[PDB]
Formats: sequence, structure tokens, C-alpha cells
Amino acid sequence: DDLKLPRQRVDLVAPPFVHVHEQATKQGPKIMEFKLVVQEKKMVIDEKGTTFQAMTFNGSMPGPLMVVHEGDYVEVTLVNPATNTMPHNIDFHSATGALGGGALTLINPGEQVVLRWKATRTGVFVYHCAPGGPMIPWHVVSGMNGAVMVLPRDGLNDGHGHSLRYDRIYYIGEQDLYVPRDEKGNFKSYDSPGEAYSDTEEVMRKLTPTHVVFNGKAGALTGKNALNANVGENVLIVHSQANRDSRPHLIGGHGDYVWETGKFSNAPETGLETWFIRGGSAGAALYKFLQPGIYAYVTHNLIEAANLGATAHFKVEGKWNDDLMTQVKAPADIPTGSTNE
Amino acid sequence: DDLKLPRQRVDLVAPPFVHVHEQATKQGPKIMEFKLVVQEKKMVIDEKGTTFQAMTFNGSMPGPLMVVHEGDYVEVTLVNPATNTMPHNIDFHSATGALGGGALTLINPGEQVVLRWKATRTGVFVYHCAPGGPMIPWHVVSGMNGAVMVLPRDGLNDGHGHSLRYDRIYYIGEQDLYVPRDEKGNFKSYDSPGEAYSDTEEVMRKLTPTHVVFNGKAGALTGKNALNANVGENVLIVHSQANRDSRPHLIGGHGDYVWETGKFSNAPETGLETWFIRGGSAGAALYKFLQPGIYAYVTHNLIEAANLGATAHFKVEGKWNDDLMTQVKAPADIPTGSTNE
Amino acid sequence: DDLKLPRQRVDLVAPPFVHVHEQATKQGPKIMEFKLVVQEKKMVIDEKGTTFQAMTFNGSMPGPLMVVHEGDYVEVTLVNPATNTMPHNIDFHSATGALGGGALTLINPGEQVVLRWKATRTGVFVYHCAPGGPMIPWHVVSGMNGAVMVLPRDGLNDGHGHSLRYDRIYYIGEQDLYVPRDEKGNFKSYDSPGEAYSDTEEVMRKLTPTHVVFNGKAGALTGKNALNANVGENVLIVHSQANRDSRPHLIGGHGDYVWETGKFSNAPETGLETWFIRGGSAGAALYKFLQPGIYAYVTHNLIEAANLGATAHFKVEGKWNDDLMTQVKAPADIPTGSTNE
Ligand SMILES: OC[C@H]1O[C@@](CO)(O[C@H]2O[C@H](CO)[C@@H](O)[C@H](O)[C@H]2O)[C@@H](O)[C@@H]1O
Ligand SMILES: OC[C@H]1O[C@@](CO)(O[C@H]2O[C@H](CO)[C@@H](O)[C@H](O)[C@H]2O)[C@@H](O)[C@@H]1O
Ligand SMILES: OC[C@H]1O[C@@](CO)(O[C@H]2O[C@H](CO)[C@@H](O)[C@H](O)[C@H]2O)[C@@H](O)[C@@H]1O
Ligand SMILES: OC[C@H]1O[C@@](CO)(O[C@H]2O[C@H](CO)[C@@H](O)[C@H](O)[C@H]2O)[C@@H](O)[C@@H]1O
Ligand SMILES: OC[C@H]1O[C@@](CO)(O[C@H]2O[C@H](CO)[C@@H](O)[C@H](O)[C@H]2O)[C@@H](O)[C@@H]1O
Ligand SMILES: OC[C@H]1O[C@@](CO)(O[C@H]2O[C@H](CO)[C@@H](O)[C@H](O)[C@H]2O)[C@@H](O)[C@@H]1O
Ligand SMILES: O=N[O-]
Ligand SMILES: O=N[O-]
Ligand SMILES: O=N[O-]
Ligand SMILES: O=N[O-]
Ligand SMILES: O=N[O-]
Ligand SMILES: O=N[O-]
Ligand SMILES: O=N[O-]
Ligand SMILES: O=N[O-]
Ligand SMILES: O=N[O-]
Ligand SMILES: [Cu+2]
Ligand SMILES: [Cu+2]
Ligand SMILES: [Cu+2]
Ligand SMILES: [Cu+2]
Ligand SMILES: [Cu+2]
Ligand SMILES: [Cu+2]
Repeated sequence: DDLKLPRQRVDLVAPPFVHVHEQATKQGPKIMEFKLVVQEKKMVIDEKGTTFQAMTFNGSMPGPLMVVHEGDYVEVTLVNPATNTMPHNIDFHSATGALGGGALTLINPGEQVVLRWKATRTGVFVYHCAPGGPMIPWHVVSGMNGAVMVLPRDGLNDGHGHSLRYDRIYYIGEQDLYVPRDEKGNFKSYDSPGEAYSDTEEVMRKLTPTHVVFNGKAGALTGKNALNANVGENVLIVHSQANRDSRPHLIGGHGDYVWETGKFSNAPETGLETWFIRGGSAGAALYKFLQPGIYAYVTHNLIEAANLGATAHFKVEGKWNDDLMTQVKAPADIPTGSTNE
Repeated sequence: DDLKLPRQRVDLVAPPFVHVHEQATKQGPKIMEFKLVVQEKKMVIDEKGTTFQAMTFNGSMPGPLMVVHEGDYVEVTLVNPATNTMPHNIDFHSATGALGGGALTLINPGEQVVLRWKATRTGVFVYHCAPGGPMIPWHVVSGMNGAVMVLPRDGLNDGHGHSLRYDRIYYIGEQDLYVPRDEKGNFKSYDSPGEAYSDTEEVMRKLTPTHVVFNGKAGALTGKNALNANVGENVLIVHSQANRDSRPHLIGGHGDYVWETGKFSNAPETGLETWFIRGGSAGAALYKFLQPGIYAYVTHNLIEAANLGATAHFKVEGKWNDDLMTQVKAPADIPTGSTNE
Repeated sequence: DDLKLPRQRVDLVAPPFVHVHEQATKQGPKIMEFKLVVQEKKMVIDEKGTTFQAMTFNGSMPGPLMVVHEGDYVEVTLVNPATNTMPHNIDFHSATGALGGGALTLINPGEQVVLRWKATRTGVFVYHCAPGGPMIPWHVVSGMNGAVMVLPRDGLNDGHGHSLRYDRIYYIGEQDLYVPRDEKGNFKSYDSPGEAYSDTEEVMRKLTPTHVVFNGKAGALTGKNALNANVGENVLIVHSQANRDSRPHLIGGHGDYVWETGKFSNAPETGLETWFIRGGSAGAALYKFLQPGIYAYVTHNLIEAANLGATAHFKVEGKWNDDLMTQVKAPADIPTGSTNE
């Protein structure tokens, strides 16, 4: 027992929600204990009911958000149940050495492994499966990726000596999927990930996804699963993309404070319209809602947002501010005396 | 008449030129009145005379640049003449609430609407049509996008307490187009936007444009329509892309001061070779010309620049500086006594 | 002889290595003399032995890294031997005027030219061939690109008044290739660049590379050609991409200090997981190795990294730090008393 710190077990929750944590803490460093269970399963990924052979951490795309503080140790039990068919591992971009932990965590079905890494770098970071060779992109684009957030012990700041505090936090994992089609253009179904592999690899090689989804499927964060907020709330939106670039935009809003490279040692940019998540990274945006109503959160390739699945909704309760925006005259017939050339 | 400020009507001009404005102002806030008229029309988009069914604000791709100051109110009359076939609206990324104004501006052919938004955020911002669902990307990649610039009341600064002033300003709108081809590879023509839609949507789904153009067509800003400048002039180049990333580069020059995320609350970067406009945003670069001659302004995917239409020219008058660059020896035969292995 | 400075001949070396230079210097400005010889040749670009008709500076993809100091003059002899079939030239993104030198350097086979440019802008910059029109992207994606580094005379700094010094420097040139296929999907071979052109241009038009390689071929910087370092060494990694965006990531490491836009007048970002090289630019990352072992350096589009060739290896000698990372429990059977739902 060389490392003599207090241990704290964390129960992970399904995205887009985030397990209970403190922003600022005066506790010393702890060993923060997490468990991730690999689950291979068929999942529905679009509104027409297209299925595909997914591979996940904890049964979700993305994997759950892990939250710790700078100087904590993160002790992860990775479990690969014997119902799975492939070996898996885990690479933390937040970690130092052994390919992020991938070189120490390769487990066959029926095995588990325990990795400990010190959280020396602040920010939001991708984690993902990386077995080796062509298996790396295949496991990642099959759904085996998530994120970890390492907060400064004093919480967030604006990089100019002022504390920032969020009222709410959501984790938006964006997934590029490569679903094979038959000669007529219909999506193909398979009985196992292994059976899907050869056809999937051919789609992956052309670098054009068939679907781009938040929280594992088209429409996942729309309708009844819209994200909730209130006028005046500072909301932190963590956005990850393990394989492909994304350009997040809150329609009707802004990024008040944006860490687009996702690392809290760097001051955020202010008042962004659209920001950029480089493939293989996580970023974070803080926004204080000023108006009630529906907001679409998109990647601002609008073809991807509207036609390949990459739209989420916020439903924001409160009172409308007519000073910021108003309809001066409702839609009306163009006046007869108008010239419009 | 709740809002009791002076009103000022602005006459918009066609890109790449920009309507008359002040950089720094000591006037108080005003209500700045703009009119945009939707025009659906067939347009020529390449040097071989390829046509396509465009949808525009004010008859141009991009729509005109609107320039206001922080704290102004922007009152926009959007007009959809009864010669048009579809409903349209407008979303300002500069605006707060109601999906940027899109939720308050949906008008059928024969209708107009008046929206007012407060310019609380400084920078250059995209505006675009966003009717709903798959219509959003279709109207945007059909040409319905432009930009607005919200200047600080004191004009631009270098983020270190020094004022920056431009001698000239150009607005470069970049458009990704998706033109259907027949089985032989020839571009297809249609008699209406509606007739083009199904085939166009199939091209859009593969996320590879057929054309990438500045100011609405290949070669628009070359030859006689080259952009003019003089040695010693500080030129502001505003660049927008509503749907797809761009990487602007001034061949033979630099970006002296670049806001690549386009927001003047953030200090510019200095001395860039190539900068990055994320899809769904506008950015701005200031350069002081040091040498006369021809400059190509490109997106530095050179396939897009040279083969899909995304090249503009600057013609710069003045005297050559042999200290910065000189031809020491003109092309000559390789000397007989040379070894070149 | 208007310019009366000392002259210094530099001997270039093949990437990923870099010719001998000083970081900080108290010498005054010099005329730094470089020679580049164009070589068209068939080259092997993947591990299955696929060939293609390359065009190179000095026989390598990328061209060699040139290193000078701010205020130096760079005098380049470009040679196009009569064994070559096409005209060539050179454009320096570091240079001011005449399209970066391209307008002053166009040479037929059997000719040479001497260009001098003043190094007024600090950073890493792309250089590339740019003959004119569609020849520009074709020569660049055929391999005619490299980089130049213009150091501040005081060497690198962290943008907050602290000197940064590297123990080692590597230049990673990333190349997107467009190799034609026959109807069965096999790569086509040609006897000359001219014969390859028409088929290659058709692949280039669809903006999807067939290969993405470091140092000219899949696996070039793996196995026996892994990059060497030691625990505790600060290593500068210069990364260029003349045509297409890249997202570099050091697997198991970080970017301690990253200039992603590549320009030393701007403070670096700290502690990045993944950074972004915009097509048509060079960037630089400093990392101090903390753990021994194998590191993969990738573009974090993992399809490109694992399946299209864009992976390099570092082999790092030293002692493992179990405080940063440890395997707490080796792979073992899942305990019988475990519940994993
Ligand atoms: O996309 C090609 C072609 O295939 C069809 C079916 O023949 O539709 C498929 O692809 C669509 C777009 O991805 C999906 O909407 C649908 O689930 C799938 O069957 C054609 O409609 C289409 O032109
Ligand atoms: O800098 C972050 C900041 O943006 C704020 C200003 O305090 O608001 C932006 O939009 C508001 C709209 O009323 C204005 O107060 C302000 O002028 C503008 O930059 C906050 O919401 C937040 O702290
Ligand atoms: O691009 C496919 C194929 O189509 C042809 C005509 O059969 O040319 C078309 O496409 C070209 C590239 O976009 C355009 O230059 C031209 O306007 C269009 O007819 C072939 O030339 C080409 O291989
Ligand atoms: O920082 C902006 C600045 O770049 C300037 C320097 O004042 O010039 C750059 O190129 C010039 C070439 O002669 C040099 O003065 C300077 O050393 C270099 O950084 C201006 O054009 C502008 O203010
Ligand atoms: O990629 C299409 C198709 O072509 C085949 C040969 O028929 O393989 C070629 O393409 C592969 C992927 O690029 C290469 O691995 C190989 O060198 C090349 O022959 C098929 O295997 C493949 O489905
Ligand atoms: O800011 C650059 C800096 O990162 C350093 C800190 O000095 O290390 C990072 O990782 C180390 C792991 O032990 C820690 O010292 C530090 O807390 C963390 O930010 C150096 O390697 C380098 O100077
Ligand atoms: O130690 N107090 O939180
Ligand atoms: O399955 N994803 O939330
Ligand atoms: O572990 N890979 O299939
Ligand atoms: O009020 N003077 O510009
Ligand atoms: O039609 N565009 O300038
Ligand atoms: O309003 N859309 O076609
Ligand atoms: O002049 N001394 O290096
Ligand atoms: O051929 N390239 O190193
Ligand atoms: O010089 N171009 O083939
Ligand atoms: Cu896996
Ligand atoms: Cu990774
Ligand atoms: Cu419209
Ligand atoms: Cu938008
Ligand atoms: Cu060439
Ligand atoms: Cu260039």
C-alpha cells in the first residue's frame, strides 16, 4: 500500500448527465475509484430505426464523464465480461505513459484490470479503447470513447483572476458512424461486430460518416430528452469527439467562455458564435442563458446537423427580454406602395 | 414607441464592398435600419458556365455585410416577394434569443417581417436562412448566408491597448455548392429550386462540394474584378463560411492581426501564414501591404483553391522593396561545373 | 554587392532530422545560403509496396527543414535538372512579395534560379512548389513541400518572459496522397508524372486521400526508424501540412507548449491533448518526456492514423515513474462474487 491517501468510490451516471462532484475543493488529493464495464450490443442510431453493432463503456455512447481534481489519483477498474467477443483496453488522454494506459489494460472477455493514473493536467480529455492496429479506429467509431474532466482545485476561472461557477453541466459526446449499405442504398444489419467489420472498414476508408450523432443516436437530446435550463443559469457544455472534428454552435446563444482545446491552464476565449473541437479532443463552453425558449445545439456543418443526426435541444424556462430581441412587426403582406428590387 | 433612440437607414452594397461606416464613433447607440429582399434565381457559378438554382439575400452570394457598433439596435426588414416559391427566414449569430431571430422571421412569398436585435457582442458573425429541418442546410448551401460586423465603439485594437485602423475593408463570402451530375459526370440543370432539391440533397449527404467559390462564382474576384490596394494600406479582410471550414491564406503576404474565431473581445494573433474559419462563423484579418503586384487569396486546400473555384486576386500598386525579396540571379542554364545529387 | 553581410552556407539534412543550428544567437544578421534540387521519381508510399510518381525537393517528402533567425536573409538556389520533365518553382510562406517567391523562381528542366528573402516573421512556415493554375495542388500533393523555421534571436520563450530550450528537434511532414485505382480497386502504376496526371486529378477532385503519411510513406517513422528520446528531454516536434488539415496527438503524452498556428510572436498554449495544423501551415509542439517506452505520434483521425499510414513512433529510454501511472492489478479473471450490470 505505497500510496496512503483517502479512497472515494464514484458512481458514474449515463450522459448527458454528470455524477455529483464539487467545483472548488479544500480536500487534499484522494484516490478516486471508477468502474467501467465494456458492453458490445446492437443499438438503434437513427429516427428510421437503423441498427448497428456498437461497442461501449458502461452501455452508453459516449461513455460516462469522470470528474476529478488536479493532483487526485484515478484508479479505474476496466471489466470485459465473458459475453463480449473481443479484447478491449482504455487510453486516457489525461494520463502520462504506456499509450495513456492502453499498454497496461488489454483484457480478454472474462478478465478485468486495475489502472491508476495521476491527474496532473487540468481540462477535459478524451478516453477511448485502442486495442492495436486497425482495431483502434474500429473500436472508437463503434462507440468506445468518453471523457474525463480534471478541475483545478479552486474550480474554473476566466484566466484574468475571476472565479467562474456553473449552475449545471452537460456532457455532449459526438459520434461519427460508418454504417455499410447494400447495392440499393439501404443500411445493412449484422448479427455480431465481427461480421460487420469488413464492410464497415470499407466505409471508414472513404472518411465520410453515414451518421453524426450526440448521445448515441439521431434525436437522442430532442423532444422529451431536451436539455433543461433556466434564464440566468451558467451552463457548462462539455463536448468530445474522439475521431473527427466538430464545430459546436448554440443557436440563439453564444459561448461566453470557451476552452476550444479544452485545457483550463489556458484562458478561455469570450463571446464565440461557433467553436472547434479537433478530432481526438474534448472542449468546454460556459453560457449564461439570457432568453427563454428552444435552443438547438449543433455541429455547424448544417448537413451533418439536420440530415446526419447532430442536433440537440435546450428548453429554457423564464421571461422573454424584448430589449435583446423583439418582433417589431409580425409577418404581413408586402405593402402595395413597396418597391423591392 | 418604447425604444426612443435616433434611427439611421443604411443602404447595403454588394460584396465584396462594404457600405459607408465609421470605425470609431462618439455617437450614442442608434436604431440601425436594414432591408434584405430574398431572391431565388438561377446563377452561373463556374468559368465553364455551370448554372444552379440559387437562393439569396439581396441577389448576391454572399448576402451583404451589415456594419454596426456595440450597443446599437439592428432593425431588419426581411422581404419575401411573391415571385419566390418557398418560405424563408433569418438567423443572426450576433443576436440573442429565438434561434437568432429565425423563430420570429418565417415569411411566405408575398410577406415581410421586421425583427430588432441588440448588438451586445462584438465581432464578425454569420447570418443565414434556417426555415426548419432539412430546409436549413439546403437554403444555406443554396446561397442564403451573409455576415454582420459589430465594431467596438472605439474601433479595433490589438488587445494590448493600441488602436488598429483599416484603410480599406473587403468581405469575402465563401460558398460550398453541391451540384448534381448525370451518369456521364456532366452537371444537371433544373427549372426551379424545388426540382433540384432531391438530387442536390443526395450530393449534400456525401459532404463533398462540387464547387467552393468566393463572391458566388469561380473567378468572381480575379481578372477585372481583382481587389485593389496600395503598398502601405492596412486592409481588413472579413471571411465567412456558414456551413464548412475554410483555411484562408494571402499568397505573398501574412495576417498581421487575425481574429480567426472573429470576436473582437479576444486579442488577435500576429503574423499568421494561414488561418482557420470554422464552418458557421466569420473571421477577420488585417494586413498592411509591403510589396506591389498580384496576390492570390485562397483557401489553402489548394485542390479547392485551384480546381473547385476558391481563389481571389489582389492587385497592389506601389514600389518593389528589394530588401524584403529579390531575384539575385534570373533563371539560367545549370553550370557545367555543377554537381546536383 | 548592395547587401554587405557575412554569408554562411548550410548543408540540409533529410527529414525527420534537422541541420545543425543555434537556438539563441548573439551573431548579427547573416545571408544564409541553401540549395534545393528538384527530383521527380517513382517512390514507395505504403507497406504493401504501392508506388507513385513523386516530385520532391532534395529527393525527400517532406522537403528538408531550413532553420534561420529573425533578420537573416535567406538566399535559395533552386535547381531543376534536365532529367526532370516539368517546370517547378518555390513559394515560401515566410517571405513577403511575388507570391512567396513563386513569381520569381519558375525554372524549366536544365535551369536554376537564386531568390533572396528577408526572414522578418518568426515561426515555422510551409514552403511548396506552385507553378500556376491546376499545377499548384498537383505538385504539392505529389510531394513538393517542406518547411522553414525562423527562430527569434533569443530562441523560444513561453510568452510570459521565460526561455524555452529544446534538447532535440524533429520535423514531421504530413502528406495527403491521391493514388488512382482500377475498376477492381487496385492502385494503378504509371511510367511518368505526366501519364499519372489525368487519373490523379480525378481522385484529387473528390477531396479524399488514399494515403496520409509522415516522412513520405506508411511506417516511415516506425520500427527501426522510430524517433529516439530520453526521459527528461524537451523535444520540439515541427509538423507541416501544405494542403489539408491535421490533428497531431502524442499517445501517452501531451503538448507542454504548443504553437498550433506555428508563429512565435504568439504565446504557446499549455498542456494540450491534441492540436490542429490547418492545411497550408506548420505548427510546433514542445514536450518534456516523463515516462519511458513507446509513444505513437498520430493525426487523431484514427482511420487516417491506423489505416491510411499516419502513425510515427517515439522510443524513449529511461526509468518508469509509478507515481504518474501504475498497473495496480494485472489482467485477472472477473471475481465470482462480482456483479457487472
Ligand atoms: O442513400 C442512398 C439511397 O438509399 C435509400 C434507400 O434505397 O435510402 C437509404 O439511405 C437514406 C439516406 O441515408 C436513409 O434515409 C434510409 O434509412 C436508407 O434506406 C434512398 O432513399 C437513397 O437515395
Ligand atoms: O464576458 C462574459 C459576459 O458576457 C455577458 C457580459 O457580462 O454578456 C454579454 O451579453 C450581455 C447581453 O446583455 C451583456 O451584459 C454584455 O455586454 C455582453 O458581452 C454576460 O452574460 C457574461 O459575464
Ligand atoms: O467529373 C466527372 C467527369 O465528368 C466530366 C464530363 O463527363 O466533366 C464534368 O466534371 C468536370 C469536373 O467537375 C467539369 O470540369 C465539367 O464542367 C463537367 O462536365 C469529365 O470531364 C469528368 O471526368
Ligand atoms: O505586429 C504587426 C506588424 O508587423 C509589422 C511590424 O511592425 O511588420 C512585420 O513585417 C515587417 C516587414 O518589414 C517588419 O516591420 C516586422 O519586423 C514584422 O513583424 C508591420 O507591417 C505591423 O505593425
Ligand atoms: O479499396 C477497394 C478494394 O480494392 C482492394 C483490391 O481489389 O484492395 C486495394 O485497396 C486496399 C485499400 O486501399 C489496399 O489495402 C490494397 O493495396 C489495394 O489492392 C480490395 O481489397 C478493396 O476492397
Ligand atoms: O507548463 C509546462 C510544464 O508541465 C509540467 C509542469 O512543470 O508538468 C506537467 O506535468 C507534470 C507531471 O509531473 C507536472 O509537473 C505539472 O504539475 C504538469 O502541469 C512540466 O513537465 C512543464 O514545465
Ligand atoms: O476540509 N473541509 O472541507
Ligand atoms: O447510448 N448513449 O447515450
Ligand atoms: O480487440 N479488437 O478487436
Ligand atoms: O458627437 N459627435 O460626433
Ligand atoms: O453573387 N454574388 O456576389
Ligand atoms: O422553406 N423551405 O423550403
Ligand atoms: O559574438 N559571439 O558569439
Ligand atoms: O521521402 N521522404 O522522407
Ligand atoms: O509545371 N507544371 O507541371
Ligand atoms: Cu474496445
Ligand atoms: Cu487517443
Ligand atoms: Cu431561405
Ligand atoms: Cu447558424
Ligand atoms: Cu513542382
Ligand atoms: Cu501556399
